[PDB]
Amino acid sequence: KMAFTLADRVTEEMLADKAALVVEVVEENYHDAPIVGIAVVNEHGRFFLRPETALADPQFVAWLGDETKKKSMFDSKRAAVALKWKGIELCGVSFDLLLAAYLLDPAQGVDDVAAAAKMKQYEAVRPDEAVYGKGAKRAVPDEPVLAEHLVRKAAAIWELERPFLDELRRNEQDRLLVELEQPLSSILAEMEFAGVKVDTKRLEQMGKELAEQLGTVEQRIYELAGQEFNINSPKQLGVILFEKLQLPVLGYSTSADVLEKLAPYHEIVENILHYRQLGKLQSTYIEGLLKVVRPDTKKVHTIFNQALTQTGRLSSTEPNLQNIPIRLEEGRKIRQAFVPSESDWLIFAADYSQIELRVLAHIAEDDNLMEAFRRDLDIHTKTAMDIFQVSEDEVTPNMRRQAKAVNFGIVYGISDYGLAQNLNISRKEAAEFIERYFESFPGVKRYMENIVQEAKQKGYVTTLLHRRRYLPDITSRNFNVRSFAERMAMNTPIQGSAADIIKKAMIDLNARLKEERLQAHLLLQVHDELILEAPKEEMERLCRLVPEVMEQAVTLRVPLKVDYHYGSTWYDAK
DNA sequence: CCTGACTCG
DNA sequence: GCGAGTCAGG
Ligand SMILES: OC[C@H]1O[C@@](CO)(O[C@H]2O[C@H](CO)[C@@H](O)[C@H](O)[C@H]2O)[C@@H](O)[C@@H]1O
Ligand SMILES: OC[C@H]1O[C@@](CO)(O[C@H]2O[C@H](CO)[C@@H](O)[C@H](O)[C@H]2O)[C@@H](O)[C@@H]1O
Repeated sequence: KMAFTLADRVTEEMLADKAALVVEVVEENYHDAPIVGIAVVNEHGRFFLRPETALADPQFVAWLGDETKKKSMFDSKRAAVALKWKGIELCGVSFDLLLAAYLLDPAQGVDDVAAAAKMKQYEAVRPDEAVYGKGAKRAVPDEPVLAEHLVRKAAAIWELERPFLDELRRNEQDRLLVELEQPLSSILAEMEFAGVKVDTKRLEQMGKELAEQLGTVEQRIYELAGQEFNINSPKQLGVILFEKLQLPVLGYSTSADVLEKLAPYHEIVENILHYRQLGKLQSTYIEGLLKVVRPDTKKVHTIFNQALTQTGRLSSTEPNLQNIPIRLEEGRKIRQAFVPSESDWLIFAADYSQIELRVLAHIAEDDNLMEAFRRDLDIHTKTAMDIFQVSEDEVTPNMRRQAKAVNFGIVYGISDYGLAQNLNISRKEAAEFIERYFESFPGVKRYMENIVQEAKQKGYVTTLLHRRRYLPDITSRNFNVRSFAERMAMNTPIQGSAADIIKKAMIDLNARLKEERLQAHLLLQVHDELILEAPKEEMERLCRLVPEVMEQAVTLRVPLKVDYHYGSTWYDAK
């Protein structure tokens, strides 16, 4: 066993200006959740404190908020938010092991202290899952077992800080941790805690009108099929489409891509696609959303997973506010349900225009692509002009659409198969497009070749701010497995650098909002855009400040461009 | 608990 | 084709 003092009261030696701190929140969703225990490890020793006793002690609380008292933790955002819900401010977190491990190797999927420690051959700590269990069996163990687990985690963090910081320094990722990710952690904490206001009453009205339409398309489907069946059963649907109605096969696959091609054969296909759209808005964006709105404040408090994506992007859960409908008008209406939290306040949204491609232009130093952006040209029309060799005047809607698709392919790691599949054309033709694209953008071609070669030589690829991704399959003798890694080598520096940029913009924006003492604050981040809320009196100032700060986040060989809109609801901010 | 469907940048 | 999360079904 590990030695530790199971304290009954807080003592001075527990308030050293340097310590590994553990403020345990077992619940997955930490919003307004319980803190089941506390552990502190420092010069003087290892201690376990009960929350009701420590969070009531004015000295402990002052220590938690004393920024000069440095704390090392694992997932400090979790503790900070749980503490915000109790009116307690956590300050001075100088090292976060979860974020440190995430920068060192995102593929490891480090989600507990045990996994992080395993990276440095340290195993004197148990995986949280072995302690709390999971699912319907998850539970907080008795004090003895709980206290030892928390102390062991604190002791691990205490021991591992140095080794993790040393490696970060070698990787040139020390500043990435201390100046980007950790400060961002605190900003993400304020955003989650603030939450976003939902107009539940109008959301239930939409759910009512939706319920009526689904009933219509539903019965219309049973008619065209001359039989009732579970439309949501990919298995039952396959029977009705490929057996009863003899539709062509191009069990059974009824993916959206398949049905779009079957549409011309039978009227039922169109209806099944619409029914699926509406059915998705109903189950997820109506019923599912309402399930997570706080009844008392009518707010939803998302949780941004800051150490999950392989590219450095953020992810969002319970609910996922990074995938709210907008493409099809019927689903876009859902956004009229996200409103400001105060009367006379408005929603302000600012987004980078073509940041991936601008980053690509920068990194590849392609003359044509850099010139195009310097002229702030419509990138897809320009790409169409170059690959089809025609004047702007001769670009047809269909040419542009296809040049647009090629730009995606180039960004996601261009491949004969991938483009051909996306445009519903032959590979020989796709290779034809790609071929032409590289003729017009030789710089982009050189980069794709060089980055793949660099991935093979170094073993990984990096982003603008030194985030990295290891690509061991880049040397596989299996074509498919190797090709996956190659695309990643091409795409990660693009998607990854775009992530670094917007993360820094969030940090710069917040320092500016505070300098100006503006009431405006961040609500969400959707990969290449920032959503804020502020009194209407601050709109004119934000119109100049937000774009400015986002455009000046970093300096590239091409300018960064930001569009913005504001309105009464998220929907109107367009 | 795992597909196969949908949603987003 | 790159990166994500949620839900009804089986
Ligand atoms: O607190 C977020 C942080 O925790 C991890 C690991 O514990 O994920 C946990 O919390 C998420 C938000 O509720 C869940 O989606 C996830 O299933 C749960 O393990 C990290 O991945 C994350 O950075
Ligand atoms: O009780 C409803 C009953 O309807 C079936 C078809 O007869 O399913 C329809 O309605 C469901 C919603 O209640 C949808 O999920 C399903 O997609 C639609 O076909 C039966 O499965 C169900 O028992």
